[PDB]
Amino acid sequence: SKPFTVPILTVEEMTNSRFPIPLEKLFTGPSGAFVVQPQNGRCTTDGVLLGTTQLSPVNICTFRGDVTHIAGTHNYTMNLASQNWNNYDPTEEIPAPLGTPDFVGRIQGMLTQTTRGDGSTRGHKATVSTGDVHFTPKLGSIQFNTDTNNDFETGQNTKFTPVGVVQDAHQNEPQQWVLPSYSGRTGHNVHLAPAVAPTFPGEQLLFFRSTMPGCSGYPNMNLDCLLPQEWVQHFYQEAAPAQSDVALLRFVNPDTGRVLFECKLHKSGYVTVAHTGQHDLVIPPNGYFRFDSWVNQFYTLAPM
Amino acid sequence: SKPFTVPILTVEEMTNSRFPIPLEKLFTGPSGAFVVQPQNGRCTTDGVLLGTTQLSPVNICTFRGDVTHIAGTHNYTMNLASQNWNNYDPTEEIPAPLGTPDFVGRIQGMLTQTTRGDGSTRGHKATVSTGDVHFTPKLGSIQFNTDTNNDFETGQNTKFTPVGVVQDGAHQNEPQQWVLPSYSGRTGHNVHLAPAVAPTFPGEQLLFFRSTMPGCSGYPNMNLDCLLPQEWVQHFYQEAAPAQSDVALLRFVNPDTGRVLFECKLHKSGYVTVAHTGQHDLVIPPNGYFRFDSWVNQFYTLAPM
Ligand SMILES: C[C@@H]1O[C@@H](O[C@@H]2[C@@H](O[C@H]3O[C@H](CO)[C@H](O)[C@H](O)[C@H]3O)[C@@H](O)[C@@H](CO)O[C@@H]2O)[C@@H](O)[C@H](O)[C@@H]1O
Ligand SMILES: C[C@@H]1O[C@@H](O[C@@H]2[C@@H](O[C@H]3O[C@H](CO)[C@H](O)[C@H](O)[C@H]3O)[C@@H](O)[C@@H](CO)O[C@@H]2O)[C@@H](O)[C@H](O)[C@@H]1O
Repeated sequence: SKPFTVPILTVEEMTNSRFPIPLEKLFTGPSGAFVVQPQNGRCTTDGVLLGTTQLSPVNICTFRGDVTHIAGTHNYTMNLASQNWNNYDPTEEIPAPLGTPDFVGRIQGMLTQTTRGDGSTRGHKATVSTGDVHFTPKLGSIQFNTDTNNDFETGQNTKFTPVGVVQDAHQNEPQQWVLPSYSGRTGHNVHLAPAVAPTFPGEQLLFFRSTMPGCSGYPNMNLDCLLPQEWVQHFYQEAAPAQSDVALLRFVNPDTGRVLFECKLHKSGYVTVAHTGQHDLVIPPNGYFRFDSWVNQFYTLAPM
Repeated sequence: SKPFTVPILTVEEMTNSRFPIPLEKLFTGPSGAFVVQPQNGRCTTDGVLLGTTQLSPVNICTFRGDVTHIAGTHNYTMNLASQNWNNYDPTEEIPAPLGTPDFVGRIQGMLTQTTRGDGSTRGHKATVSTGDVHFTPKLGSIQFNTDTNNDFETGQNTKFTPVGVVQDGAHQNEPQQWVLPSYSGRTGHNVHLAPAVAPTFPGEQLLFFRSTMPGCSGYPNMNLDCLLPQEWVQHFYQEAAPAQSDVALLRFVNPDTGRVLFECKLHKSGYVTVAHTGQHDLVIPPNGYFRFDSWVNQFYTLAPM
């Protein structure tokens, strides 16, 4: 039976699975005051993708499709295509197109477009507000606010590349743990990856944390994912069968050979540590995770 | 001795190692008429990174540092930090900071900045022209043209996120993906490059992993070919499997029929060749993937592609 493994990449060598930016650090904190239900970076240890999770680190929070100008505004409606430009299908049993942002906030980036005939191209700063009434990606359309009211053409391939977040009380947006309504006010979310929470006394989620670029105002730029994108890619390929519900990982300093801490990688795809309170883990930059064994549901971790 | 493998990700499931975008297809063509010497997406099969290649798919063509306004213009000088905000050391024997663009062209994206003190933020459209005299990343500084003349502060962490390429003149004449920038500008010559690559077996051509860069203005050449998917770079770096010869034979397989579409040579020094003459967009099943089959000697003749 094929042995389970995690990548030996260090934290700084890996990518956030909820936004296309590098991981910076490990963070643990209490999460009782909210619902932890991200839809990107969701994958089982035996390699089944969940929620809106797809395999590309650079297609996260991107959109593709065609655009139509909204008269008398600087806004454009995008009718979504799939990430490979064929028709988008709302009957596929996912919450939204794969890689759709999984938090409420205003994401700024650029809309770019190519005219098929002559290869002319154009690019404009654009912002999508995932909390607004027009954010209905599951229905196949979303709205952008842009810096132009006339440059974009109809019936031409258009891409949104995310860059960062904006805010207009400080750090009151984005809300990284609030899911958008993928069908807007017209419906409720469907086929979600489940909420996650520690269930063992003294345990907290371990988050893989990045700082999103801010493009305006005073945004909350903290972004926590449950699994590095490289781990999603790894499990997807390996598809190693899980021999219990909990994989024991040791975080190791490869120079000293010493274990810094141990943690539980849950089969359904998230990590817990034995700690209480908010804490930025102190780790050597060469540190990495090592799978050591499958353990039962009642395994007591050495305290972090 | 640890068995060599390549990832089983399909072409469309992988990332270009020369720009932060998905792979779209496989392309082969003659390359005798130019120098194929990209510096990103360069890695040996036993996992040694070469040129400016680093591990992050999202740090390719990104820059980090602090900026200074150039008075009376919309331009800024960036003093480069390393990708983890450490000092960049120009005496390090690499061509340029890891992830530096390895083509001459105008790259458009956004410059973003956070004021440490109060967490105030700002973001502006910006372009870096890697062929310009002020593009000297090996010296630790580059220049951006931006949409602002006053918003960016000094002494604050500033990041450039690449989006696409622009062209300014003859159509599709820029960027020039096979022309390396002069990393030290007019002040010095490029050093410590990953070697130029070329087929050395009769009837062989390089196999390219191809993407289409977003275009942001004008009529750019948006074709971007890399020698290795970023996921292969990551895979070899981790595995560090010893090469048992200079050439690994790969078969590209249709996992449904189990049938081989073509075979190719993955050279130990990190690039792929196929037996074909002429420009050709490979036609492949979307679920097709590469499979390492054996190390072969220097005299192995590939089946025609
Ligand atoms: C906190 C503040 O965020 C950003 O400023 C925006 C404003 O952006 C506009 O004005 C600013 C400064 O006046 C700047 O000229 C920018 O190019 C321009 O778009 C504006 O959107 C208001 C809304 O009324 O919100 C903020 O004040 C940023 O530019 C600043 O540097 C600063 O971080
Ligand atoms: C081929 C052309 O490329 C882009 O236009 C640019 C120009 O961009 C400027 O003008 C356009 C109006 O066409 C637009 O207002 C844009 O915001 C502005 O920056 C300009 O850079 C010239 C240089 O002289 O080159 C191109 O004409 C694109 O916007 C067009 O749609 C078209 O594809």
